[PDB]
Amino acid sequence: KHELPPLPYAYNALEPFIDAKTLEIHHTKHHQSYVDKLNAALEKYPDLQDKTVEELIKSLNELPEEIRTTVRNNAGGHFSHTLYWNIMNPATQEYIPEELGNALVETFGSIIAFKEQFSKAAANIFGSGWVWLAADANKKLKIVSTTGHDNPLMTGDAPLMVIDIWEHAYYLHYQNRRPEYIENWWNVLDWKAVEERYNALG
Amino acid sequence: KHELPPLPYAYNALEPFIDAKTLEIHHTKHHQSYVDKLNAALEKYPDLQDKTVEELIKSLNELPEEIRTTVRNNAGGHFSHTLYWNIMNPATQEYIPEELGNALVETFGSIIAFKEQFSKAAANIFGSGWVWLAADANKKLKIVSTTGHDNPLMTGDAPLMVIDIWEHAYYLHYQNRRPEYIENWWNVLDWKAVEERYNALG
Ligand SMILES: [Fe+3]
Ligand SMILES: [Fe+3]
Repeated sequence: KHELPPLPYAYNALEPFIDAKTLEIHHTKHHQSYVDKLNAALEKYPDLQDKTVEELIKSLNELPEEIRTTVRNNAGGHFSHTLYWNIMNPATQEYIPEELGNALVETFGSIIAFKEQFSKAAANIFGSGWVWLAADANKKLKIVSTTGHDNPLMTGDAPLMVIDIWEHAYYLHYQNRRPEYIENWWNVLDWKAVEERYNALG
Repeated sequence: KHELPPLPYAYNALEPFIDAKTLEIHHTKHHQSYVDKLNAALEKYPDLQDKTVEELIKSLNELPEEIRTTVRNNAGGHFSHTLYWNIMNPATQEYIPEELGNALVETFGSIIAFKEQFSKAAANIFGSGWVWLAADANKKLKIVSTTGHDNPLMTGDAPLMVIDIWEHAYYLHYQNRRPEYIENWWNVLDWKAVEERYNALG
């Protein structure tokens, strides 16, 4: 049975960039519910309780039709919120590690250029979705926009970082001012965590 | 140039079912934006500036590809928000007009049965979307769920009423408790307006 991972920090630890109430609801209501709903679907097909969230996402078309959609949405949700919590950290002096910084500069023109493109893709999401940094099988980086809780695992890629652009992520403190939310979010991005995932790809 | 119609009632008029702040922002920021965005997409195409939001939606596939998506989304948005404001009114005593009442009973089992199925479809929306009551060429009724600002004009149907299930519609007062928002919304549904649209279909 999958379980809601605790946040690596307190509900009020990302203030003022993300408000405490949101963080608490975002985790204990929105994320919790993806877990609950994933759990209930897999209970009908227990042989799938032994799969990782990621191998579920990558094998959607082999799951029974009955639950395929629930899983795509809810495993997607669980996975995507898990990454989101884990690549944020209480506001720390920005230091980008060399390996990740160099790759960003090589790919986009500079750090600022990547931030701009990422910010812009996030501003341009229509409806509920996410904006990712992701690597392909060959460690090539791209910025990816997705709808719902779809994600790059589905297109055979390795997610490195992501921002939640569902309105629930920012409405209580920013209402419609999503760009202000995106700009604030950079202050709690944990580059160290992003580096870790990058590095692990070898 | 398309314009933002004013609300048919005060910003505080749907309290406590819909809060004033939401109404202000939902209208002056979110709705305004679909208008502004629609206008900007049409700037290069004076031949299309003469068309109604509805004939734009009906002609998506024939529009220039450059703007097809922006129009779908922003005409969709304009149209859908416009109906939404206009099918709400300050909370009064429920009176459902006979023609509409009879059709609902004939189609669903009873009024309560229709409210249940409608409420349920709205509760089960994944992501950003809307739930509609809609009529076909023959005034047969159905409940339709859509994603984004997609809408039943796209399937050749006549929209009668709709509820906005984007999170911005309800997050400030209900946060994650969408069912509570759905339940409260029935109190300000203007059945007379719904009847009027039904009646017009002959
Ligand atoms: Fe979220
Ligand atoms: Fe809306």
